[PDB]
Amino acid sequence: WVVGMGIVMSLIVLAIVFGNVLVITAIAKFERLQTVTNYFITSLACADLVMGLAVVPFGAAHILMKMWTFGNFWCEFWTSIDVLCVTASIWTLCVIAVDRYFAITSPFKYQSLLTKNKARVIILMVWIVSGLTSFLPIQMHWYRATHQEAINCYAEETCCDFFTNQAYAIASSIVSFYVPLVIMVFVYSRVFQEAKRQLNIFEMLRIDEGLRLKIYKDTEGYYTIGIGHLLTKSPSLNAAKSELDKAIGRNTNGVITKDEAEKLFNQDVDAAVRGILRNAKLKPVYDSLDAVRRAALINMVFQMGETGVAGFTNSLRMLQQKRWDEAAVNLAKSRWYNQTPNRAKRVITTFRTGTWDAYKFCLKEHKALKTLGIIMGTFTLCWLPFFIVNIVHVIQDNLIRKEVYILLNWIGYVNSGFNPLIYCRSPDFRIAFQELLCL
Ligand SMILES: CC(C)CCC[C@@H](C)[C@H]1CC[C@H]2[C@H]3CC=C4C[C@@H](O)CC[C@]4(C)[C@H]3CC[C@]12C
Ligand SMILES: CC(C)CCC[C@@H](C)[C@H]1CC[C@H]2[C@H]3CC=C4C[C@@H](O)CC[C@]4(C)[C@H]3CC[C@]12C
Ligand SMILES: CCCCCCCC/C=C/CCCCCCCC(=O)OC[C@@H](O)CO
Ligand SMILES: CCCCCCCC/C=C\CCCCCCCC(=O)OC[C@@H](O)CO
Ligand SMILES: Cc1ccc(OC[C@@H](O)[C@H](C)NC(C)C)c2c1CCC2
Repeated sequence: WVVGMGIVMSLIVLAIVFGNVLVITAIAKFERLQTVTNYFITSLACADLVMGLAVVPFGAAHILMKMWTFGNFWCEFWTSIDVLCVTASIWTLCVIAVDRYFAITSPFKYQSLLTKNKARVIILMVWIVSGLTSFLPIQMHWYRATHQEAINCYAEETCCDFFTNQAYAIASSIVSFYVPLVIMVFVYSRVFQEAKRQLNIFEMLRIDEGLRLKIYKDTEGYYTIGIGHLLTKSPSLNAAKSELDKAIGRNTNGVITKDEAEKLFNQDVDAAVRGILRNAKLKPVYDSLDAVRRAALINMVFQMGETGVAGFTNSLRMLQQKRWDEAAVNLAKSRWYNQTPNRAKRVITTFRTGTWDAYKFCLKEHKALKTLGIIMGTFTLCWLPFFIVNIVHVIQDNLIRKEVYILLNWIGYVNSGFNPLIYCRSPDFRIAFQELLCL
């Protein structure tokens, strides 16, 4: 039996040390990844590497030998490192949560206000103040119980069980774990409530149309560029480049920069907007509508044009009478729905509900924020049960088996391995692991 547990614990160390050295490396080697956010991810990663190299392995021998075969000085140091890694890991997570907040309520949506050099200072501090609070109590012995079982364990060098007093237990938990946890969950629930709130026409058309900086063919077969900017219906590729160079104002050779796709895009959206106000059949509907349904209208006119969207004679009349569901059935009865299936579905849903729900997590910068959520969410699942139990042991010390304590603690330990897997959501990371691994 015990041989079976050794493999598990051995396998587990390897994954933490493989997985995280890989994350640290990626970020260290590929400029594309050197960002404020991924600098904190490095801070997390290291926490886990120290967890995997210096904590988990000795925890593992502790169990199987049923004793502490490593001496007093280490035991003390081993426990202070253990605390350090969890303390630093929640505070980093919390600090990411606050960074993404200030980033998303700025007009530089999605970018950190922090510069790189400031990113490093925060991290140093988070580690120093984590370090002092994690090492001092343990070394200065402020953590020590005064009952017979505990004073006996402190003397025995083969004994290294985590006996502490309750003023240490409750204080440290709160300042080290509950405080930053509660702020993380609270602040980062607001980051989602903002991603959704600040969805607008531009991001919606960005999700629906995508982005291509070369010349390509839409489903009709016509020549398009940018965020769905149409150039010419004629099947002549030079006619495409003819209109492009015209539309930009330079020699282009069938290729354009992002600071030109965006300024074409903003003329196409203004074009669509002026079309709705110019056209008699559309204008009166558009004024009845709220901001979110108005976006759904502009989307349509982007795709078909004023003429075409005016043709939906029934659907428009209903929309104006706020009869959302009926009119959503008409728009399903359309050449439009048939040709482009998904785009239609998402647009109609917006008319239907008056909410951005169909574009939940569709934008790339929002998928980036979901991934960040999971890293947080998973910490909370993996460590919280243990930290509640550590606190329900202080109110009635006769209530939870040491076998339960060790299990729940090791769920903590096993959380260090999950962050790297979760990063294989990001393409930026998925490619970085690949070059590194030599796949
Ligand atoms: C294992 C125990 C005893 C000691 C480990 C703590 C120290 C040495 C480690 C853990 C995390 C580390 C790093 C985390 C990320 C940044 C990013 C980089 O661009 C500057 C270095 C910097 C700021 C590091 C500073 C040193 C650091 C704080
Ligand atoms: C007691 C045991 C577990 C020791 C563990 C120490 C390891 C994990 C620490 C000590 C110093 C650390 C860091 C030193 C400088 C930074 C610069 C940064 O931009 C990339 C990561 C990098 C290079 C870190 C990698 C992890 C690191 C090497
Ligand atoms: C449990 C199953 C999961 C897998 C466990 C496998 C075994 C453990 C590996 C040891 C850690 C160190 C290995 C990580 C080093 C990778 C990076 C490096 O080799 O990349 C070089 C680069 O400069 C080129 O582009
Ligand atoms: C990859 C992460 C780290 C891996 C590192 C693994 C090192 C150990 C090697 C195998 C067993 C050694 C041989 C066993 C020799 C004596 C066994 C003894 O009888 O064990 C008593 C005890 O376990 C009763 O409770
Ligand atoms: C601030 C803090 C940080 C981490 C904590 O537990 C980590 C857990 O691996 C413990 C150390 N392992 C024992 C079995 C030794 C705890 C605190 C407060 C007390 C419990």
